[PDB]
Amino acid sequence: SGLFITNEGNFQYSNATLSYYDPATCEVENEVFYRANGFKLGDVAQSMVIRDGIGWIVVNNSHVIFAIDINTFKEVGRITGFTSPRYIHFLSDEKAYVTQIWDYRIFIINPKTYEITGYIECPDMDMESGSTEQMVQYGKYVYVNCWSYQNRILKIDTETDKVVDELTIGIQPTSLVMDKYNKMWTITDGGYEGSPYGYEAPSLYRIDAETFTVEKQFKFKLGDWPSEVQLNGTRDTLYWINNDIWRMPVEADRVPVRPFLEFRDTKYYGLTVNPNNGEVYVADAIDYQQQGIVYRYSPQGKLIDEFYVGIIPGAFCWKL
Ligand code: NA
Ligand code: NA
Ligand code: NA
Ligand code: NA
Ligand code: NA
Ligand code: NA
Ligand code: NA
Ligand code: NA
Ligand code: NA
Repeated sequence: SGLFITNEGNFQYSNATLSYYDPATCEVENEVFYRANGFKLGDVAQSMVIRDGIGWIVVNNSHVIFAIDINTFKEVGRITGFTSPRYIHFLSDEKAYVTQIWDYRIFIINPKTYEITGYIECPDMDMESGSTEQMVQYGKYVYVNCWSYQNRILKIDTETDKVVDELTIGIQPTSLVMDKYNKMWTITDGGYEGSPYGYEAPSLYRIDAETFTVEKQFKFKLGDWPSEVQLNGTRDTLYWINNDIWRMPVEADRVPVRPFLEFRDTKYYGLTVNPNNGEVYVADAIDYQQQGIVYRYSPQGKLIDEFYVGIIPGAFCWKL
């Protein structure tokens, strides 16, 4: 088994990289895409998904998704022409969605043929400030958060590839997961000081998937800049970043008083939970300039291992 770490590098400097970690040996290999291919990913490696032996790496500011063999790391294909891609969600072997920033459309692709095959137009959205981000599936529907300069979750009918509903919440929901009770969780970042769109106290929401209604809202503090909801494998413990790493049972009616991992005046930036053994990996960007570090914790918050990765490690992908 193994773990991929994407490193965004510094936006507009083309220093994104890919790392691979073997939890059995506690060994990391850095710059593995370069090592295998003899050229680099580009600018802002954002996310990665594995399906059927192929890893799909989204390079947000290089207009491309690379497909690699998960064992040799060699490029086996790519899809180009994306405005500014974010996340990939597969509906079948021949259809996936690829969300975008700076676009009002979600690209449809055929992963088998490496082609763009359609577009989904989002309502009340333009290229100048458009954003679609993470996706969860609920039956024939996909829910998607709209992050940058947006304040919505959209609901897409995957039969017709159409947006069929929307829910307005606090500004800039960052991320989206679905728990075992078919409740979605999203956490907003609250914008930023001087934003043209807004700056506010951010919130964590629990949203019923069936009825698309907010059930819980936990509001934090003005100045907080949270992100990155994540679930354990059984989808009953939620983790997120808000300075510290926090977690709580998805049945909770109150937020925790003690964090999983205390803030240490660095930059916790990426987060995953091993879906089989519950170990928690925290990617620390440190100061957004130096080489980042990943910290690996037991389910009880004891440090098992830590290892240097690339610059601004932001996402993980499990190879199971
Ligand atoms: Na980069
Ligand atoms: Na979009
Ligand atoms: Na935007
Ligand atoms: Na986006
Ligand atoms: Na907000
Ligand atoms: Na904020
Ligand atoms: Na800025
Ligand atoms: Na997530
Ligand atoms: Na990320």
